[PDB]
Amino acid sequence: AAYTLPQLPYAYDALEPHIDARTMEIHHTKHHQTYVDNANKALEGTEFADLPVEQLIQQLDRVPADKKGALRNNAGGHANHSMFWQIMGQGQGANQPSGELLDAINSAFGSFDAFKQKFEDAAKTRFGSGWAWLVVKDGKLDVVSTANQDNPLMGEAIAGVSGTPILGVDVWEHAYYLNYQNRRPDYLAAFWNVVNWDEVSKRYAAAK
Amino acid sequence: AAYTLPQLPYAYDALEPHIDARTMEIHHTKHHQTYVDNANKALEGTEFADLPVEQLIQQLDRVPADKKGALRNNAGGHANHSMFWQIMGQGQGANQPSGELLDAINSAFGSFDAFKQKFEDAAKTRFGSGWAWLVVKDGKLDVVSTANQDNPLMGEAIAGVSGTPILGVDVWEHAYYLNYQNRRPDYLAAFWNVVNWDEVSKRYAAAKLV
Ligand SMILES: [Mn+2]
Ligand SMILES: [Mn+2]
Repeated sequence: AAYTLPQLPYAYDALEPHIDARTMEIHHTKHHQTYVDNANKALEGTEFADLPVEQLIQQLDRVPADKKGALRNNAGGHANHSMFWQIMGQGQGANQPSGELLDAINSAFGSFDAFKQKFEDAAKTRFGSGWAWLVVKDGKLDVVSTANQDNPLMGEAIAGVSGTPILGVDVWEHAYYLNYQNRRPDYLAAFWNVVNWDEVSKRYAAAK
Repeated sequence: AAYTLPQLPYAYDALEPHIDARTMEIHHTKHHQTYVDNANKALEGTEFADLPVEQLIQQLDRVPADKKGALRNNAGGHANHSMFWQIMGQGQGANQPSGELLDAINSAFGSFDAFKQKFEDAAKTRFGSGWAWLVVKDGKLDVVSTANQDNPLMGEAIAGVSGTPILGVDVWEHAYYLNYQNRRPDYLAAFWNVVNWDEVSKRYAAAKLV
């Protein structure tokens, strides 16, 4: 079918203690796997099966109406997670961006420290399941969030927000409950340790 | 302030193995506590602080607009969880209802087994955080679900569904991840073991009053 589960760029325990191996394993091999399987089933009937996922989710307006929900959720699931594994890494940096990106950040947010707050807040104040994102939007950076597996690539009409994600954090409870339980903020603070800013800079460039 | 955290009807470990003690504890003393605290902060400015929570959530259309979301989420949170603790119990029944309620269930769903499937599916197919409910609606029972801390008492306009809940299961991942991780269906199947059907009957009776 269209989609398969990407292999991770690192081992299930590469991100310890920030994220636990068990969680990485379940998250990847079950949660992501299902988004993939279920998207594949949706794409069954359709003209859309050979599209790149990140293209597919920009065309939910074009797909069969009675598939739209299923694809939004599961194609969304797949796109969101495929990104997430790639913007994390072992042994990064204290870790921060530099270059064109650090400059972008400074202009849009004031500083990296300021950006980190604005990001953590979008993430904290996201109620129920969702994601928080750093997007490029008209060449300028902004921070935003989405419900469930919604992505800014799906446009304002569908996701409530818009822009191109270059960084995202899963704040579905499955992403952090085993290690941090209710302590979402503890999870968010640990996150910064494992961001791969090389990859995020990589995408700043593209998205420009 | 308006609200406080209710005490549970049973010990944190009363529902083992179906739900683990640690989860009950965090679920009650953190998750619910926050819904209570946050609701109290919202109610601060307002004419609505002395309402019963289950009345308050039926008047979100009446409250200040800029408080509406905070209250839907947090008063919702508080109402949902206050109910949830009360419809579970230790050492129930194989556990099932009887009386006026078993009849009601038979007429609306065909049988208890059938009802359990309809309920398990509403719960399973609920995407992201939310709840599954057994509601009374025009005297007839139905099964429905809601996003996040939405409750059918908020009406169709806000919750997407309507009716009076007499049973609900939390399918926020916080409710089951420690014990079941991704296995929501395993969680749902265990739940039937700790339903208190006496309390659910009790509500059927009340909710029948128009
Ligand atoms: Mn996830
Ligand atoms: Mn809960």
